[PDB]
Amino acid sequence: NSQLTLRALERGDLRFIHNLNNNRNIMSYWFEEPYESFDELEELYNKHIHDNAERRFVVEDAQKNLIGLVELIEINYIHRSAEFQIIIAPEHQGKGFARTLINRALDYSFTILNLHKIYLHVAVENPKAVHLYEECGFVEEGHLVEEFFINGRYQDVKRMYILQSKYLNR
Amino acid sequence: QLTLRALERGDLRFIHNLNNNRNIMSYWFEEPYESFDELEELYNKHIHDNAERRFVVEDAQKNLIGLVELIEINYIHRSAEFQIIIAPEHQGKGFARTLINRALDYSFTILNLHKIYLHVAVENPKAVHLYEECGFVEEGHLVEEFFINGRYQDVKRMYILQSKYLNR
Amino acid sequence: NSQLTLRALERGDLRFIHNLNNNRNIMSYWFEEPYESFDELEELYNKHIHDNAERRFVVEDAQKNLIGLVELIEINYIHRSAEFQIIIAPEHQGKGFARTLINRALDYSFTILNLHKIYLHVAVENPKAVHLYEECGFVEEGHLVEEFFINGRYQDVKRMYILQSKYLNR
Amino acid sequence: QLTLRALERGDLRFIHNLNNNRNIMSYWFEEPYESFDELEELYNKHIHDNAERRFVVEDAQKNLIGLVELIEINYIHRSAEFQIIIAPEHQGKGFARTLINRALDYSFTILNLHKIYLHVAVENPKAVHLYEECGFVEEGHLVEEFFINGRYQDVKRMYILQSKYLNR
Amino acid sequence: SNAMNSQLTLRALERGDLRFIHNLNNNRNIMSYWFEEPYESFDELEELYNKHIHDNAERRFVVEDAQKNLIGLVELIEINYIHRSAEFQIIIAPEHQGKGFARTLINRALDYSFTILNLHKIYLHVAVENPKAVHLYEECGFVEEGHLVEEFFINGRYQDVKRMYILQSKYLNRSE
Amino acid sequence: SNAMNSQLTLRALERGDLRFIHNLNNNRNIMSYWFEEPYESFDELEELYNKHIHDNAERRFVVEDAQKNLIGLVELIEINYIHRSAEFQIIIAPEHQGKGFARTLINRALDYSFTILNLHKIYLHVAVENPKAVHLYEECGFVEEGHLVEEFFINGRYQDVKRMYILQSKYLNRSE
Amino acid sequence: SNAMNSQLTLRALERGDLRFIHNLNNNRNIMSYWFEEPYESFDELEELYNKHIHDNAERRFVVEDAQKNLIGLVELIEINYIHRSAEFQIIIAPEHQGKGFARTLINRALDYSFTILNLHKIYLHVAVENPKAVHLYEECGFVEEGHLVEEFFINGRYQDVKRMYILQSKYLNRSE
Amino acid sequence: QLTLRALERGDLRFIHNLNNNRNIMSYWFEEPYESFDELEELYNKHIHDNAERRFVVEDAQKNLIGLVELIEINYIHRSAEFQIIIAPEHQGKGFARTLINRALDYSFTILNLHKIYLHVAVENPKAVHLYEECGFVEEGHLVEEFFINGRYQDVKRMYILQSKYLNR
Amino acid sequence: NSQLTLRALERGDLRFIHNLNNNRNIMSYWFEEPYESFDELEELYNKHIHDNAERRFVVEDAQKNLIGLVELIEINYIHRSAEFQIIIAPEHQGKGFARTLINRALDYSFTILNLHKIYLHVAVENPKAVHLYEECGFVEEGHLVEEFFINGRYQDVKRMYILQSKYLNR
Amino acid sequence: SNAMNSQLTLRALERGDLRFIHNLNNNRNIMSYWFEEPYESFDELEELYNKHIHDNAERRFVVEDAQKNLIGLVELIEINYIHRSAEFQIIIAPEHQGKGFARTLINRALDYSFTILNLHKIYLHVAVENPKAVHLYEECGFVEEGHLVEEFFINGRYQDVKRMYILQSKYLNRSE
Amino acid sequence: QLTLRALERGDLRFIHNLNNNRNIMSYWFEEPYESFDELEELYNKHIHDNAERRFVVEDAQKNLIGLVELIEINYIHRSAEFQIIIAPEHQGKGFARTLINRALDYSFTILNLHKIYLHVAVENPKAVHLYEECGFVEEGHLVEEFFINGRYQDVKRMYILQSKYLNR
Repeated sequence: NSQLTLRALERGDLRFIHNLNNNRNIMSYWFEEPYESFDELEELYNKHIHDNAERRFVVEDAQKNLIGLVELIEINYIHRSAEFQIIIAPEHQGKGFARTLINRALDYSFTILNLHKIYLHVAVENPKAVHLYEECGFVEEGHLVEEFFINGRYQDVKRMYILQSKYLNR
Repeated sequence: QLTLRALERGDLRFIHNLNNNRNIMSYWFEEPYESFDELEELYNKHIHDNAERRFVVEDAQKNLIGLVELIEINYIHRSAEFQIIIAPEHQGKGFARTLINRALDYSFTILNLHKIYLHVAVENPKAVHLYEECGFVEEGHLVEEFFINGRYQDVKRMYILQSKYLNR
Repeated sequence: NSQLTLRALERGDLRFIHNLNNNRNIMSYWFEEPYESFDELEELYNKHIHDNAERRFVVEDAQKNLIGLVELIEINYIHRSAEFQIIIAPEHQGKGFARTLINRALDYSFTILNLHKIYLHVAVENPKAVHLYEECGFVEEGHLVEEFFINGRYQDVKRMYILQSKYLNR
Repeated sequence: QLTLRALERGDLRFIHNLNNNRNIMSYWFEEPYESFDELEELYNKHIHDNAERRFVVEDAQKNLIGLVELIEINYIHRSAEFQIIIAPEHQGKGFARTLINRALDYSFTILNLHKIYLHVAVENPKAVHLYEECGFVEEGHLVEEFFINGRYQDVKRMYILQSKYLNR
Repeated sequence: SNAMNSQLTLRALERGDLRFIHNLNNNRNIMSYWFEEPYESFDELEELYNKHIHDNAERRFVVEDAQKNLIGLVELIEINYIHRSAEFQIIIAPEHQGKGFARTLINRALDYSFTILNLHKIYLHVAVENPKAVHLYEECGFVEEGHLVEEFFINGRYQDVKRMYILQSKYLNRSE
Repeated sequence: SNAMNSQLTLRALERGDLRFIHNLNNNRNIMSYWFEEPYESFDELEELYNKHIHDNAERRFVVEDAQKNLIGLVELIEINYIHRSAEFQIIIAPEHQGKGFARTLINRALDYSFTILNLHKIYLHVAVENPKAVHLYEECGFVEEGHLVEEFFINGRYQDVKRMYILQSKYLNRSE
Repeated sequence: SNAMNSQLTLRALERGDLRFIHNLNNNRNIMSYWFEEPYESFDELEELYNKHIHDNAERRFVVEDAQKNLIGLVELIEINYIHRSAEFQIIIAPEHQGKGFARTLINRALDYSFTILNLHKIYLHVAVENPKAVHLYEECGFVEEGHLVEEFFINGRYQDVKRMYILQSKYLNRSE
Repeated sequence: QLTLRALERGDLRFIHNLNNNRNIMSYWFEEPYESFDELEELYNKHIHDNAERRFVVEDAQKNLIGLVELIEINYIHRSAEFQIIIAPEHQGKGFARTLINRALDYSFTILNLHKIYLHVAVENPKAVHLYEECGFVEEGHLVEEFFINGRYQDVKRMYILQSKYLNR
Repeated sequence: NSQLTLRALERGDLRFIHNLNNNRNIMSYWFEEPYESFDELEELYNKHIHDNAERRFVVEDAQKNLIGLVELIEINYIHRSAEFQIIIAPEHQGKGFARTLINRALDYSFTILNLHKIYLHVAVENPKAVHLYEECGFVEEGHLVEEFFINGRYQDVKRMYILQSKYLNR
Repeated sequence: SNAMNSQLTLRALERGDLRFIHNLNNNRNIMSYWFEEPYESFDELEELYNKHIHDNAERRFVVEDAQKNLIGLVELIEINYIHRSAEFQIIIAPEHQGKGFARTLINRALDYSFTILNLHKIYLHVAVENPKAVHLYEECGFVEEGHLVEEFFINGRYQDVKRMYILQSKYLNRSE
Repeated sequence: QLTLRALERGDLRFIHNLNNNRNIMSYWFEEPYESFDELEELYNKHIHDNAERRFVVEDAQKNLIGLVELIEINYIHRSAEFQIIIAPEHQGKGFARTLINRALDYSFTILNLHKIYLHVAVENPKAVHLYEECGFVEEGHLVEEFFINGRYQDVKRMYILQSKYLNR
């Protein structure tokens, strides 16, 4: 876990991202459609190079294998909030890495970006993920009813948050 | 008596004036005191943006009463965020329920949406209660979500579904 | 009726069109949303100036009052087909003008554009319009089930057609 | 065994080859013999077009089997047109029903659409019958709709609704 | 009268003439003489006019009287400077149609073609069902070189046209 | 042999074919059949090709054998979708000239014109001094509709050309 | 009077205010307070204004009375949203200089900075030779954090400036 | 009395009118009947072109009398081509010699040129003689150089050097 | 001589042209400065790709060695005239090739472009070139006085011409 | 050793150095010295580099040894040519950190500023929690002119910085 | 042996290296340490600029020896500024006089200029003397013209005319 590192997404990482963004199971966790041509991915990457409202990271191990991704999006200049999102590549799921990645994202948010609040959304049908986020200090602030159409029906999600003061006072 | 219609370029001075009232802008969690030229250039940028519908409200004499907007319209999840402003001089005249219902009608009978949601400060209980009367229910109590008037404030997230609106 | 004329849509006519395109009742006949800023209307007009796949007409009386509009859209280079659509302004509805406008559109289609087939769509809940189109020589070729979401539910439409040979052999 | 995936630039030579078979292109009522550069530049133009989803079909060895597309996707009416091609060398291997069902699954379980429709020549009764087995029903018999192989031909328009597919 | 005809003068089409052109190009009867669809928005007309200002393959002229009334238009299109040929086309303004000015407009166009632009061949197309025009072109020295079968769809049917021509040598030279 | 002719297939021209086209367009003999100047840099060719990729008024096809050898080119230009007419033009690659494939290339072009693009009339121009081509077009059902006098300057003098045509009705219909 | 001061309101600068700004930016005396050269064509001003309409790193406000007379301008520049700091600058319109409105304009700017934009630190620069301004900023809660030596060339010599600051905590919190 | 000054946009209608006189345009071997918009767009294109100086001639009442131009100015060879037009209503008033000399003065005393040349039809001997009086001499008799009024015509090329003009 | 061919200039020929255009002796025959970067040459080539007023040719032998260049410039749409210019590469000068190249240029002018008149300029201090042009049918029509500054003084040139009728009537 | 220090030379940053810069700008420890966020894609870096090639308000230099190993970077930003001031910033490459080259890099930057660019004042910012750097700058003749309170958010808290300066007169002149 | 030729893109690394020698750049009063990319983009910007001619000097083996430039060429006044650099490793080999004379030859026999001038520091008397040997004479002693190496320095402005060079 101490060997896992976050770094900025680069153009050379996009084939890795393309595999994730076309995976039905993975994209269901992001409430997203699993369809994205390499050209859509790359042109959107190009469009957002200078966009200050997001930070997209890839996660690598000590051997520079790509493990997953973490992103902070909708970063707000006044309210000092952002949304957190995470993917672990299928081959690295279930290795106990997620806690470390969540903590690295919170460290970045609260010690580098000087944010006040990080929030996330997670399906109520993924209670193991809800419980992992709770272990990391997130607390439920909403239960959003039929928010997303995911796999053939409308599904509910928890909205969960953590504040800078709680994180820095651990 | 009151009509809803698409926002037009000639309505921008009305919007700009509302944007120089910090109390009104705080209801939308939007930063007040935007330049007329920022407002106009954003209007230009979003002419063809299918993810929003911005309306003005007029009376029979063409006086501008207020604004109603559906934003962040997502056509897979079939959801949108609703917001409304009534100009200070027209507040307390009993217009709001009708306008809220007309916005929901547009959402559910024209755009074929599934869910409309809104955010309202917990320190505005009169507004919470009006939205409840219109069929909205609380689904979140968002902690320290917005910095408004010198402190972080909590907001309710409230929603209504197409099925509830149509009585299904 | 002999005093009604078709001409090409011009920029100076766009305020007339704007009134029609924001009218809920009128736009329901076109299966369309009644929302269009003047800027959306005008920028789309600009975009399609040289588009050979459509012809948009306004209808005027002898005094140059704007009566309505007729359009031929989706004009196809190989199949020689197009879709017909019509609006009569509220103040001129119910004056018996529609037959004349339909006939002028068919004349243009079959004697000027050298098209083979004109088709249209009309809601099954508008039987008076179905009957008018039948009087003008259109015949039903489809009953499209729940094709359009119009005023709170999915509605069925007739697809109706007429061929060049039938029109020119009257 | 067979997978559906988004069309990519590397797949364009496969599409181009299919486009030089007039019999295959006639099933789509599309003009054959398009230049590779027209095909590529159209692909480029539509990268961000939300009104289509173009898929290729591959086997486990990454051989390209065919194409499946959802076009004219309308997110108010919630409808789209479906089309499928199986390459001549893979036709008659029993793939088609599965691919049709996977396209309907995508339409109804991911895109949240209400209606899928298609067009098929009346002189292709085997195809009509396959679509009927998959739950499509005729809603039109379009007279002299398309000029194909030297004459005007009639086509069936066929449809299936989300409710029928999900068994509602 | 030749005294009146002699007062008709050539100048190029300019932007301020486009409302006049727009009227002609949306007139079914007039555009039938050009085998053209009678539909053109002012914006299509103007944008095409702008695009072709510097195009050396065409010339668009108006003919005006001494009071600057626009009597008609004469144009050369498809000008080729190796073959030295061009297609001629003419419209008379509705108010001046049927007054006997046509020969003068044609004369101005042929004089320009053969004495100024130094072309070798001018050709034209004219419907077989428009004998008045055929006969005028014959008077001007044009001769039939083709009878094009079902060339154009006009008013609900395919129609035949004559292709007619005149050469610079015939125009300029004395043969007696 | 019809067995060999039947193996010739159509596809559109693409960018990778342009070195082949460049050779044809700089060949004096070949370009004389097209009444064209035999001068075109690769850059002029390529830029014009790019400009017209999406132009619906033309079609450019190559005809290839089973081994993908390029046998020739057939094109439609000036396609008009009201009159439903186009001009046809053909080149056979130098290595395949004089082998009797021309009829097959013409057949592929007419089949495409009349069974796929749904045109009404195909016409062409051919020099009167090129009787081999005139006679081939006659065999294919083309008929003379014009004899254009001194139409083109070719090899130091003005030359006459036939305009020839065929209609979709004649091509598609049985008359016996 | 506080009754009059309370009627002063904030709005953003817009294009129609630029003639007012042009007068200020070409006034030697006024621009000396900003350590700036007093030269700016209307075209430079307008083009820079256009360029920065959407720039989130600055805010330009005018303060107006109830009759919409422009009393002055307050701006934030170099806004940084990690450090949550910005530089403050102020001009009073010549007609309203010396009337005691300055504190009100500063109050509007600090209220906006700390209650709306949620900044942590506002800082400013003021010449040591401008004690009237130093003293006003001290009354508003600003404190010196630097004495910058020969920072700016103003009127023929290098001059020293104070850097002064106030924090959001001091502004918002009660300490008694 | 007469002044030479730079051509300006407001003078373009005067030039356009002269361009619709074929006799006047033939003196310059320029094609007559150019559109006003071609003339204006060419004027725009050449605003910064250092290879030409186009002048108009005005009287004391600001009536436009004519045009004088120096074109094809080459700053290595130090040569330029001269052309002059006097409007028909002002021809035969004795202006031309003075204007020619003023153009040569500009060429030799301001632009520091070495050689000015011109072309004149051999069938215009009165013009040839006027140029000779101004110091120009024939250096060529160009055979069938220009097609003018239905036939190829011969022209004289005539020149004067800076040394001759300054009397060196 | 029968083995020498003209073809259109191509981008791959530009290094050959660059050598010629930086040669003082060669450029003196063209009244030109011997200074042209490869980038100036190539950007001017690009600018004139579609310019119909010039035709630039390279001359090759049977082995595809580049021999020289011939150009027709200032080609005029009305007057049907053009200026001819020629360079033979230093290594191929004095082999008797010039006559053939001149004749190929006249053939192109008079049998392909349908021009009426070809003219040229040649320094009076190059009488051997004047005489070669006379042998090819050119005749003097001017003696231009101090026309060009060439190598430190103003030099005179002959202007010489040939007409289509004379060439085609040989 | 001064013999080794004397072999360090200045040149401008160029595009081929950007992979080196990318490593520095994504290093948390290094960017903390610059009060900067340690996140920059290669594309952001390169596009910003391109944009500023001709910007006269900055200079970006690398310092290299005799073998062309990159030892560090020295930059001037916010260069103002009326006030004649600029901000200085420095990074030593990770492989060369802690080897005693820093003074030499600073010397090269001050020599350039005062003997070549003809600036009057160079200033810098340095964390109060980075006394090693404060002490090096003092040795070089920089003096504190400010103690900026809670200026920057670094590693989870607001930190104070010194602003330090040196003038051209002090650098160039002998005072003994 | 030595040849002058136009600067080319492949020569830019040579120029860049000279630009990182402050002593060499001080002879031109140019700021040293320019980025390779600034140098290259300036080269691109000035490809068609007729106001300069930049040359490199090469030996028979194609080694780059130095640079010679004519800048600020004005074609009315017929003047230009001359500058020369010989690379340190080739200085003191007796090349300079020949190169200076070749630059003057180009100026006076090809470009047809009237005056060439240069600037040289008064503290470089050896260079002053070399230019005098080549026919240049002082026309100015410019006081504190340039800030070079920590102080303002005086420079001579020196010139030669076409007449003097050609012996007229």
